[PDB]
Amino acid sequence: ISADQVNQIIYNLHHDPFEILGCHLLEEGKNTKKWVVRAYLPKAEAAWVIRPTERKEDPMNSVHHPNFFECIIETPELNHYQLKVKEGEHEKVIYDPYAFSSPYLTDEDIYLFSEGNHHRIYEKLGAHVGEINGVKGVYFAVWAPNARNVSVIGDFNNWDGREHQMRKRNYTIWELFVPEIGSGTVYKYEIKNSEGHIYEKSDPYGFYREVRPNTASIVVDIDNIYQWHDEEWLEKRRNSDPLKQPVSVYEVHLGSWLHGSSAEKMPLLNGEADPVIVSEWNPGARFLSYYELAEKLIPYVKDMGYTHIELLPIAEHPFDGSWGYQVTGFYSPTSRFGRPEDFMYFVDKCHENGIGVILDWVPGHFPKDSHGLAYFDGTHLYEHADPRIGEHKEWGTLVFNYGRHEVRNFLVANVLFWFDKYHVDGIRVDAVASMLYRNYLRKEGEWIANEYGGDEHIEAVSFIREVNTLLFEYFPGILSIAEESTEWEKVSRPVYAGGLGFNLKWDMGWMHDMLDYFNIDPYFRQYHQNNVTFSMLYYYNENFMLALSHDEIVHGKSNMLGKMPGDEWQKYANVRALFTYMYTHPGKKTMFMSMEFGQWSEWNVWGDLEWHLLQYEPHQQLKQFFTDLNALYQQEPALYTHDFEYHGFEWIDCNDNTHSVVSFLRRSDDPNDSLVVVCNFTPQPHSHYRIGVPEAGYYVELFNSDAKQYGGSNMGNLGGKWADEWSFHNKPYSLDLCLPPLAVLILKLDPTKVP
Ligand SMILES: [Mg+2]
Ligand SMILES: [Mg+2]
Ligand SMILES: [Mg+2]
Ligand SMILES: [Mg+2]
Repeated sequence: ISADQVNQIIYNLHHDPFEILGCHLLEEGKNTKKWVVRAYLPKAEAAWVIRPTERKEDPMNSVHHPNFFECIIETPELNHYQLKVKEGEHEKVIYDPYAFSSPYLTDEDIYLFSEGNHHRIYEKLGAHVGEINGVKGVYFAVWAPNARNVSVIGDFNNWDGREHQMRKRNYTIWELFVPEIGSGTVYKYEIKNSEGHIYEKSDPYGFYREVRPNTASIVVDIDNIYQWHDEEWLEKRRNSDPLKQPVSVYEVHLGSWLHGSSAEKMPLLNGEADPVIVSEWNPGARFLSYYELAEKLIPYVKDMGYTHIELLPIAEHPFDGSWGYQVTGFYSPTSRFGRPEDFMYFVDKCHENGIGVILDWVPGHFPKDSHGLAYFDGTHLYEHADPRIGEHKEWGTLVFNYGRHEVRNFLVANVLFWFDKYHVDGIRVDAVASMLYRNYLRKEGEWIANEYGGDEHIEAVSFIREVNTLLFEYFPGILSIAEESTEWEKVSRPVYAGGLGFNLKWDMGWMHDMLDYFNIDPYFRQYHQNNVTFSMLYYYNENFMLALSHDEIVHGKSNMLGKMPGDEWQKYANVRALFTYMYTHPGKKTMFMSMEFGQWSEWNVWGDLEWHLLQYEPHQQLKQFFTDLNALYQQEPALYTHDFEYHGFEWIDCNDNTHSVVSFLRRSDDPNDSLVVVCNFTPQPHSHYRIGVPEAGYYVELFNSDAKQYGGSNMGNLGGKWADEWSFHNKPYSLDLCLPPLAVLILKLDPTKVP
């Protein structure tokens, strides 16, 4: 480029910067093309073009001005890239602001979508504020290849679409530009199918929606509603390996954590709205907004010391009682809690407080509601036509046709969407088996095998692998978590290694072993020592997340306290021993709201949590216990640096089944960070119990779950114990400990102590 052109950009004299900024074809070779990407990056000293899907990164060079950059790249197609931008000591990674010079679908957009590879399709499908022919308005576009006609109906035309009939492009996508409307416009698509039947659909790519049970889509000016402040968070995330960090998740259902009064408006970020009543049977209660949740949940979690919040599905869903697992508005956060910018505020505030956000994401099915994706254009469009693979009859829902390009694209781009537009730090997928198996919950003679005669759902495996490949290329540093309940192999291993590409898997076997164990009367736990120890036998086959989830405290299973045998004191003690063991056992941690304060009743999605319990000392003390335990977890490297390496764990002794005692080491990079963990899973205290340790010296009693401030009996080692030179458990030194009842100790060598 010329200095004249550069200067015109620098000084805002250029008539259209899209002519020179962004990606432009310079020439075509025999088997490749030569492209330039240009960027004007005021205050940046350096920049690079990342091609994450090719695993390439090319420096940009300043050209004529220190803040004007160019990068020449040869490759057959330059569809997917990001800019890395360095300003002083800080780097950010963004999409190119000059990527898309028009709001309408280009030939190239249509080609990539038709192949399944348009990773940013949601910039053009749906409803977008823009300008065509010189006039500002909204561009609508919708995939409905078999429809006879489609019209846009909404507030602007009194729900009569005759003068807003769309135009069909390339036999597949309908479009329309409507002048002089903007964000806030309420609309649907009116479709006529090949039989001539006329019906109404919400926008599959809609960014916002009326409050259930209303279903109109609402236009959002999604890039001009919120100013983020989380660049430093995002930079640390991208440059870190979350597998080597503390990850302690507080699982939350946003509709049911805390409710407000329906006698007042719902406050929003700089605004308000009408209250959303929780149910017709509890009409004095309303949901809190994303904004109020940012003001209340976030400092709560921060104070408790969790590293992450995991949300039950916040995608738009018509029925509260599905908990969010039956989604019909995949591209919009639910309007129960306010607007898209209110949820952006929530995430930005989590990041400001050093808390990550993991979203339960639901690609496995969708319900039949007529506003939603079902039978979209008068054919089986999103769902497979064959009910043997396209319906989950036991659930009454429909299964996406994962092999169909535009359906695959809807979902792949959907996952990306939440990381792009809402800056989230991870996803979790529930019931991954539901996708992986062609015979899932199907009787003999009611499913068919794959092309090789197996039960593997080939198209769904390919889709999962593509999601996880892309996610980690575009957003390194994220968490992709699976619950898979059939022992499918290599769930949490890279795709190149034959895995599904998740980085964590819930240890459901561990969860069952633990809860089943602790439910047993302590005298009988001697017959079930194997529940304590078995999960370490397969542990190194996956990267495990130790999750005690919402699913375990509903449907007659009781809340945690109620699972435990004995009198009130011992129920509390069992809870503290179990969770101390969980936090010291190898693997990342997840627990669900209400577990941290000892709610007695089961989780009820229709009400809120029993916060009044926190007026009473025993619930206060258990909440303090969790607060201290999360703090300890973040402060002790041996609890998180080597979760997934042999080095990080070794049993000291696990044979004393008749006393339900086990002990083990955790380690990290510094030998002086090693920890000695001792568990006593009966109420019998032990005044002298010998445990082998690896070094001489004084072992501080770093944590003790029977401490009085946690509700315990305050038994223990009064600070710590000097090791004896007395061989034990095949170790040269040993501690003569007092073991409190129904409790776990963590001890740590203080190599500087005075003898
Ligand atoms: Mg009409
Ligand atoms: Mg399940
Ligand atoms: Mg058993
Ligand atoms: Mg309540």
